[PDB]
Amino acid sequence: GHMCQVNIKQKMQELNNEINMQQTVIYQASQALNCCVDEEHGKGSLEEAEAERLLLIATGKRTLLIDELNKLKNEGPQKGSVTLSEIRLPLKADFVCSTVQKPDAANYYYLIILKAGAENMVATPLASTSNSLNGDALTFTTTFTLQDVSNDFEINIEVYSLVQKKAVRTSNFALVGSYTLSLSSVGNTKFVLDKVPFLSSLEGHIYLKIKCQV
Repeated sequence: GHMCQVNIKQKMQELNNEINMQQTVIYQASQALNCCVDEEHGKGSLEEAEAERLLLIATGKRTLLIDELNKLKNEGPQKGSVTLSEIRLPLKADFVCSTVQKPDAANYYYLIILKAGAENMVATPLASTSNSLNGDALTFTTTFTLQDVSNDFEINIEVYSLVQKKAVRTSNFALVGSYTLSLSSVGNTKFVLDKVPFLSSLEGHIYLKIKCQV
């Protein structure tokens, strides 16, 4: 049981405020990352990686809000569900071996961003080969459930990788793959990632379970 918006201004204001909140997070994650001048001050730590993740998330969310708001301001005069789960990201065996044979060279973190609507974005926690690897793939705890959804739904998956070796800024998490799930993806469990960087750690597929009710 939910109340409908009173007017278009209230919605715009809500979006506007959320944009400003996200910018605060961006600014603060930036200020924290700027303090990471050395290992004594947190450089190359997990804490730093988490800050990079938050910067990424707030940046991405802010972008969706901006687009929605621009959409609202250009409007003219005035059921089903999809569930994603058991996400798995297979890595190349040779990459993994390098982390074993040269474990002090770098730290590697991965995450997944799931975006459907503009107010519909979720990011998995950080995953690493140290704590998420089953077989040759990273396992994610994350379940993503989309309600009151139409049959032309799209869910954008973005895979990010962070490499740590040995004024507002941009997250060091880099986009290492993307895929758009739609109705035609239903019943499938293995998808070919687009935009995978030349010579990346990713095997190039992503695995997941899609439940769907209409």
